[PDB]
Amino acid sequence: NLAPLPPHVPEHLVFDFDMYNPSNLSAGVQEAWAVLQESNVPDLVWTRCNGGHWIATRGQLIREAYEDYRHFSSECPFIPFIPTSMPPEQRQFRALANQVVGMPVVDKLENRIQELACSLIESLRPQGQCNFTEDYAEPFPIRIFMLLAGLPEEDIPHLKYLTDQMTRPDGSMTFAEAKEALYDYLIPIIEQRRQKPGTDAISIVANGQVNGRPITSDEAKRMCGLLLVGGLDTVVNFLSFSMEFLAKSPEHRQELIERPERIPAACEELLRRFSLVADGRILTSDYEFHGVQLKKGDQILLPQMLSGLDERENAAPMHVDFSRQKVSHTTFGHGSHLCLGQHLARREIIVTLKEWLTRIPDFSIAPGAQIQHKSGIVSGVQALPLVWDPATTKAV
Ligand code: HEM
Repeated sequence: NLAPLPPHVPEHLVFDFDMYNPSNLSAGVQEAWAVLQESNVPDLVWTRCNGGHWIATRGQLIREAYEDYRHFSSECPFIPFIPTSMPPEQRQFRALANQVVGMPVVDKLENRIQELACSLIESLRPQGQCNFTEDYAEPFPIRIFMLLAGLPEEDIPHLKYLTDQMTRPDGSMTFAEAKEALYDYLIPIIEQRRQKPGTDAISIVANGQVNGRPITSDEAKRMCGLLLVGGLDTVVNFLSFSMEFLAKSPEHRQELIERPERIPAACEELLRRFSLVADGRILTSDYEFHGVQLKKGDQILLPQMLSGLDERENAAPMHVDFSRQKVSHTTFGHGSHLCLGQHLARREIIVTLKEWLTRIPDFSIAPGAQIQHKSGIVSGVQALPLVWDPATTKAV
C-alpha cells in the first residue's frame, strides 16, 4: 500500500500518514491527525500512502499554500461543482453565492433556524435518549437548505438520499449517477425560477450574471449543487464532535448553562478544537516551498483541521478554553476558496447549542458506549448515543 518514494523526495521527509485510516484513530480523530505535529515531524512531509503526496503539518504553511493559488491549484482539490475547482470568474461566482448565503440572509433566517431546532429537540426530549448524529444532526442542515432554497419539505427524503450517495454510497448509485440525478432535480426548478423568480437562493442564483451575460443552466446547477452538499456532512459531523465533547465534559457544559452569553465564543473555540476538513491542492509548476522541492503535478494535503491544533497558533491546543483571547483557526478554510457557508454554519451551531442546553441541559454518553470517529476529507462521528432523565428537561 506504500508507493515507492519518488526520486525528488528526500527520505528524511517521509512520514507514512494515511488520511483515510490514521494509526491513532481510536484516540479521537483530531488526536490521530495531531501525530503530524509531534516534534520529530517536519513542517512538510511526504506520505507514501494513498499514492504518495505532500502534507503540510503546521498552520503557517497551510495558510501560505492556500494564499498561493498560482502554485497551489484547486484543479485537484482532494486526495486521491462550482466554484470548488477554480480568478475573475471565481470572484464573480463567490459574489453571487454571497448574495444567497451572506450575513444579511443568515440574519433574516435565524429565527426560522431556531424554530426548526426547537421542533427537532422537542421531538427527542421526552424519550431520554437519542443517537444525536442520526436523530438531530442529519435532519437539520438538509432542512435548513430547503428553507434557504425555497424547496418543499416533501422533497427531502429523495434529495437527502442523493446527497447521501455522493458521500456515503450504499451502492445503488455511482457518484456520477447521484450527481446527475441531483441535476435532474435542480434543472427544471432553475429554469422555472429564471423566468418567475422569488427571493430564495435558487431564484437569485438563476438570475445572476457572469462576464456581462446571464449565468448558464450548467453554471447555476453546479452552484446550487455545491451550496447544497457543502453544508451537510460538515455541519452534521461538527455538531456531533461538539455534542460528544459537551456530553463528556460536564464542567464545560455547566459553563454554558450558567453563562449562555458565552455560547458564540464557545462555538468559535469548538470550531478550532473539533476542526474537521482536510482538502488539498496540486502543484502547477516545480516550486521550492520552505526549503522543499515540490514538482509540477505533485498533490499536497493542506489540512484545514491542523492550523488551529498547532501549538504554534494556540497554546495547549488540545484543551478547550471558551475564554481564549485569540482563537486562531482555518476551520472554514483560508484564501480564495474560504467557505461561503461559514456564516450560516456558525448560526446553525449557535442556535443548536443554545436550544439544546436550555431544553436538555444535563445529558451524558450512553454507558458502555465507545464513540467512534472516522477520518477523511471530512472527518466525523459514526454515532453519538446520548442519554438523559426527562424530568430534568424543559418542555415547549
Ligand atoms: C461547520 C461547517 C462547515 C465547515 C467546517 C466548512 C468548511 C469548508 C472549507 C474548509 C472550505 C474550503 C475548501 C477548500 O479550500 O478546499 C469550504 C468551502 C465551501 N463551503 Fe463550507 N464548510 C461548512 C459549512 C458550509 C455550509 C453550511 C455551506 C452552504 C450553505 C457551505 C458551502 C461551501 C461552499 C459552496 C464552498 C466552496 C467555496 C469556494 O470554493 O469558493 N459550507 N467549506
